[PDB]
Amino acid sequence: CRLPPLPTIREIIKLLRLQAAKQLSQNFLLDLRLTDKIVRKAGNLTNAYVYEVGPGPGGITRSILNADVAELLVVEKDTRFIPGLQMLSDAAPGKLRIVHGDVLTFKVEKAFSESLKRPWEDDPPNVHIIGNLPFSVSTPLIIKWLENISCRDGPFVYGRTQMT
RNA sequence: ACAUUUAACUAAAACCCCUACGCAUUUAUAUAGAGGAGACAAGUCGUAAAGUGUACUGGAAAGUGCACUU
Ligand SMILES: [Mg+2]
Repeated sequence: CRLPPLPTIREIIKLLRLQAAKQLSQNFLLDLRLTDKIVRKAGNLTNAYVYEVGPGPGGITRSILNADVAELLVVEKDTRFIPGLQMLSDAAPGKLRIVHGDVLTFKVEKAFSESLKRPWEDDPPNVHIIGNLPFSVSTPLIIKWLENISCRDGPFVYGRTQMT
């Protein structure tokens, strides 16, 4: 797959219409080797439904796409990155579903098909979650998803979904 | 534990005890499994008020609390 080039920091600064490098208020992992490492540690994703959060520039997104994922659902809150994610989607037809929304409220139990929903006592249900979010958002999210596991609802309606 | 016999008109003969050491003790090797250090990985890799210590941290790219230094 011929994916478009990864944005540089100058291109990111222009994209946020910020015109400077000091007021980013955000840190980007623009090194594809570390993102490749992270996706490797996420497990074998060949033909796996991956729900990715906090894409931003899209290093994790490109790394996941390079793995033979079946469908990749992406949720982005900043609309300014949606153009880049859209070009990335055009590069990979039918393997990227972008959604503009907030991960603390987005409802994943309806995103993927119902044929995926495996029992709790069987193996994890081929659905993986990967995320590099702001640290101010990852802890409410993990608390919320722990509550979901305790209730066996939300992303864990499919079974014992693994998170990275 | 165990015990002085014969013999002695030259002088000699005889002698023979019974008790472990083991699921004890020392060190070493082999084996399941787990954990460390080394090579700043080399590129046909990518690019352009502050500080120190300590305590909590569940909206932690660091914050707040206390004490310090310039
Ligand atoms: Mg706090």
